[PDB]
Amino acid sequence: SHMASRILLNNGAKMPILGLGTWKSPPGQVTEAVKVAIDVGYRHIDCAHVYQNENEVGVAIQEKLREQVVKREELFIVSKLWCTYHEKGLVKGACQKTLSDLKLDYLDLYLIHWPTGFKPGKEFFPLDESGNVVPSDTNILDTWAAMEELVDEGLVKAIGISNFNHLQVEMILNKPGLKYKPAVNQIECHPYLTQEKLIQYCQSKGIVVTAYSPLGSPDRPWAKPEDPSLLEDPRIKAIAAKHNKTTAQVLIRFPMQRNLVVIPKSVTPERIAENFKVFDFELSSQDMTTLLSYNRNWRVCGLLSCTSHKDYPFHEEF
Ligand SMILES: NC(=O)c1ccc[n+]([C@@H]2O[C@H](COP(=O)([O-])OP(=O)(O)OC[C@H]3O[C@@H](n4cnc5c(N)ncnc54)[C@H](OP(=O)(O)O)[C@@H]3O)[C@@H](O)[C@H]2O)c1
Repeated sequence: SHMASRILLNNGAKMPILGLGTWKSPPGQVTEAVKVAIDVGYRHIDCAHVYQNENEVGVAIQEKLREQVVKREELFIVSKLWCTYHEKGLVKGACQKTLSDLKLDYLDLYLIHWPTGFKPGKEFFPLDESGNVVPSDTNILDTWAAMEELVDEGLVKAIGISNFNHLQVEMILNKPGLKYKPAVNQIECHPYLTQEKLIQYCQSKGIVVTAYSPLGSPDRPWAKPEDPSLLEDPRIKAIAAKHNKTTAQVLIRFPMQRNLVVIPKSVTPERIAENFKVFDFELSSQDMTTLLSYNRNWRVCGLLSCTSHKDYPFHEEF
């Protein structure tokens, strides 16, 4: 369908363009979700410590390696450093906890989950008595140097960023003494948040973009009935019908044809399989431009408790 399965990163490794998301996947369902995903062809799993389910994801990965369904070199496992671990002295241990939970001896890609650092401690969103999230004084550049050390210690094959705006990406690219460029910027992207400006910037610098919440995250905890719904949008349903595909399949193919990686989440076996069957059809340029036209700058993930943080990413236009 004029679509290779992997994209070349600026560390020389290849990354599968379709992966399985795991945010909100219940711990009692995610082991089977990941097992099914690997069985039906997925080779990329998107994880994070803050999702609280890496142990269970790891059970699935380990079982499929033990069964010899896949080899480790064929898998591309991604995780993310949470905001309460941006300190120099905490990054390695945070990575190692993720490795130990996923039962891996390296990650293919490790991302700074958000540009905002928070006060270390047990709470993922540490609060002051008035409800503000308590920042860390550690900046993007020192956290990046700590990520570079993980490459040099063999814990991770690639490092990258997530939810960084273009000026924050530029700050790393301009970092004095930069050793490794970010390989990936993982950002929200779908027809209601099309991200043309940030995508063009990242791609022009050789940074691969991964699109998260490609279906509009209908299970996001803060969903409201009046919010727009990609899966129910009749205009998108019409494009899907024309191609004899589901709306979800169109929503997954869309970023693929923009040279993006995409990570739809499901714990439903039939949908996991459905969502992978997107290498057998092509959207026209006209379809692509039509889908782009639906942009309304609508965000699933606004990190709304952190809008005063000095490194909050979404005040900038892009
Ligand atoms: N870097 C970040 O800050 C960040 C932020 C958000 C997301 N992410 C990553 O991106 C992943 C994907 O985003 P997301 O979880 O927000 O949402 P999403 O992938 O846009 O949507 C997931 C929802 O769609 C449903 N669904 C999946 N396939 C479907 C299909 N074929 N037909 C109908 N409904 C379908 C799922 O239901 P069932 O599971 O019940 O089948 C679930 O409710 C996350 O899981 C996470 O890995 C990263």
